[PDB]
Amino acid sequence: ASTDYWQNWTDGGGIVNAVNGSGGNYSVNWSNTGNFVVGKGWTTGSPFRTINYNAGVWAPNGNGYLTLAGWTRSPLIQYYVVDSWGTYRPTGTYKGTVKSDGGTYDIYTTTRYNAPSIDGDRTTFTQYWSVRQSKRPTGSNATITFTNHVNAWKSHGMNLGSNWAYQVMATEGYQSSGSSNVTVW
Ligand SMILES: O[C@@H]1[C@@H](O)[C@H](O[C@@H]2CO[C@@H](O[C@@H]3CO[C@@H](O)[C@H](O)[C@H]3O)[C@H](O)[C@H]2O)OC[C@H]1O
Ligand SMILES: O[C@@H]1[C@@H](O)[C@H](O[C@@H]2CO[C@@H](O[C@@H]3CO[C@@H](O)[C@H](O)[C@H]3O)[C@H](O)[C@H]2O)OC[C@H]1O
Ligand SMILES: [Zn+2]
Repeated sequence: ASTDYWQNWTDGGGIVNAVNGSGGNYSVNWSNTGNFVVGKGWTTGSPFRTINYNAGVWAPNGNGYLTLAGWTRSPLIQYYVVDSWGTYRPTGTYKGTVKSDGGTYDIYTTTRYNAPSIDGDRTTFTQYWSVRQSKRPTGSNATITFTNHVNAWKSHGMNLGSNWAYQVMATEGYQSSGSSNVTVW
């Protein structure tokens, strides 16, 4: 299935100029921001989906992630598969590693308290991460075989919720400027 979801959230800090391009294409140009998440993908995430993308521009200046990003409810979990980043490589409680799509990823968990989620301004949730041990080259067609992540996570006690929300290939930033241009299919 083609992408059917456009994610465009900013906490309102700085400038986040997001363009919803044709098909699965988007771009972001941002300046001195708070937190934001922009991307294209699917209204309902699947654990069996292979996400394809091509990041024609990946130019964070400061903290930004180029990442699969999604949520589940029941329970409320946010998840990431981080392929590249800027000045900050996100880490947490180390769980193990997983190999997928030509890369090796570290597996981490973190928890957020009284923080914004898909359920409100001030909620508590767990975050599951696969973070690539080195930045993935950008500019060619790339794949995230998400089932590999889901399976590794499960084997390390990290179960996703039963009610799947959005699933996008995102540009996320915090306290940064930058430019990205990504197509997703
Ligand atoms: O940032 C932009 C890039 O994302 C863009 O890359 C192209 C993205 O689409 C790719 O085409 C897909 C190939 O596989 C098929 O199954 C899909 O249906 C196609 O959408 C194409 O190969 C990439 O070149 O290039 C322009 C950049 O600005
Ligand atoms: O459409 C917008 C919604 O998607 C938005 O919902 C969520 C708001 O909180 C965001 O959560 C943060 C994501 O980035 C992480 O680093 C932080 O730890 C999270 O707090 C979430 O991604 C959004 O989907 O609400 C506003 C709507 O306009
Ligand atoms: Zn393992």
